Amino acid sequence: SLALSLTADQMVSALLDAEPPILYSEYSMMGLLTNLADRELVHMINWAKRVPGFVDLTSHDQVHLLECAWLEILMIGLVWRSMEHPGKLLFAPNLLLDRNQGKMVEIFDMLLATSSRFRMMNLQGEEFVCLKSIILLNSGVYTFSTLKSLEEKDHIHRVLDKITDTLIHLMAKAGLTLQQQHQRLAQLLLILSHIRHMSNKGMEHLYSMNVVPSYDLLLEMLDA
Amino acid sequence: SLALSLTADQMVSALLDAEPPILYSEYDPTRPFSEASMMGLLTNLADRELVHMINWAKRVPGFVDLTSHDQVHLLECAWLEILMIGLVWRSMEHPGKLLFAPNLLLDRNQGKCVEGMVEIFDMLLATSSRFRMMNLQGEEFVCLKSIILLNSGVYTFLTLKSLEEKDHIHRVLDKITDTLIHLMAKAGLTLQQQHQRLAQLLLILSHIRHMSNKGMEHLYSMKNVVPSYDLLLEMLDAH
Ligand SMILES: COc1ccc2c(c1)CCCN2S(=O)(=O)[C@@H]1C[C@@H]2O[C@H]1C(c1ccc(O)cc1)=C2c1ccc(O)cc1
Repeated sequence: SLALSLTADQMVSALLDAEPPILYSEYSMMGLLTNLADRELVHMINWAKRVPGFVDLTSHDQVHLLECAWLEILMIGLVWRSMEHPGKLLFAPNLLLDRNQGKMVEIFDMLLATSSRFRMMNLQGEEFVCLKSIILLNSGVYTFSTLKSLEEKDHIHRVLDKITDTLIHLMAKAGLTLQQQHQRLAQLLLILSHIRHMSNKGMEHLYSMNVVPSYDLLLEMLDA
Repeated sequence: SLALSLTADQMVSALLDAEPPILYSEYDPTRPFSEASMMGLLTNLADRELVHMINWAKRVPGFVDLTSHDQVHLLECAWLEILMIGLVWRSMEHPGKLLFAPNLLLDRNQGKCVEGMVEIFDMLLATSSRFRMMNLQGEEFVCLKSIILLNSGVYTFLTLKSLEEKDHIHRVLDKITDTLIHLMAKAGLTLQQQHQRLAQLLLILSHIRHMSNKGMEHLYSMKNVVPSYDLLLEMLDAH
């Protein structure tokens, strides 16, 4: 597998060069966020096709992973943009909202606590792209009966190992001791639990409040 | 604060001794089940397990350093995930089956007489397949279940006292990471393997969190089953 022969720095370079652009709101917030997320989705697809190992998977498996990950990925992008703005969520450069204005207030607070935790930890951009790759490959991997699917799962897990190794390398380069490398790895992956939880809450708050991209839509966008 | 002084070997031992008992389900169930009666057995088992889960939590190194309010907050956020990982562990040796209790072993086809539950089944069965394929060790299971207790609710805290406890929580989590790695090293794993397995284990926790969210919808919708703040409170003060 082409993904599996990459070094850490080559993996990090691939992800960095695949990063989607920071988009702008075009001006009711729900409409502004819906429009913004819809335009963000088109870039997420094309970024995902550039995650090493992702296009080795079958188209069906690619859609399943994107189905499961799409909101976690939008959310981690949001908390990364809002990192250097304590107390505010940087939805877009022209749409920077705070708690009162933001609210739906429960979701808002959890996002602010995620951003603050990333500020606390001095999360680096090279680490962020790795984390967002892990979300793409991990979130749907436990919910795919055949020998093809067994291979696909095995492939995903070996690419996930390659990203783990990449993360460890980045920390070792920054001088962290081995004890500090394992600890910080754990800290990063434990926040991914919180993101899933925020994604699930956002989903159910969407229901109580169509806008979720369908399996067929994702497959159309992936295949075109 | 004795908690952060422990070595890895004494962390394992502390958690192993803290493991709660395996309870039996209600012995006289009419079968086949209906939706109602199955829920009745499961709710009843979960309500009895919850009592023992409190006693275990108070023996997790560092848990009782927290204020009582924050102990409850952590149990509120984690209680279903902990019931689930325990269920997943019990069922490792039973492919295609969930061992709720030694006398309540259920297949996938039984889960569907509860309306929405078969999907959760499907997900809990796959976690037990995963754990079996990684040959998840008991000592690793007790570390993971402790991480859930302290992690699931930490991101929703906090002011100085709050920042102190969140830092105390993360320093215990760091100490359970150190422990997991120590286990992997003595089992002989290369460092590369030690890190890859740690990651593998911690990413499964995100799935467990999904399943809990899934399940919790159901309990609230489609609520009195969920243990209240007062109920947890007070089980905690019964010291
Ligand atoms: C085959 O019928 C099912 C199966 C799953 C579900 C339902 C029916 C109803 C809809 C919700 N789900 S569920 O996912 O939320 C939850 C996880 C597990 O099953 C449920 C359950 C439980 C049931 C009643 C409660 O009062 C408390 C918890 C579970 C449990 C109980 C004890 C354990 O020691 C470990 C896990």
